[PDB]
Amino acid sequence: RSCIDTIPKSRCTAFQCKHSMKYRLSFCRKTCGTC
Ligand SMILES: [Li+]
Ligand SMILES: [Li+]
Ligand SMILES: [Li+]
Repeated sequence: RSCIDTIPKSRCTAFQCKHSMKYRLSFCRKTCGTC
């Protein structure tokens, strides 16, 4: 599986996924639902 978060997912906060492109696209692609 290629779809992963690159940081601990406890820090892949909904707060960040909603509005930070770096979270959506770099750090939290899985938890934010990009992949
Ligand atoms: Li936890
Ligand atoms: Li963070
Ligand atoms: Li924290």
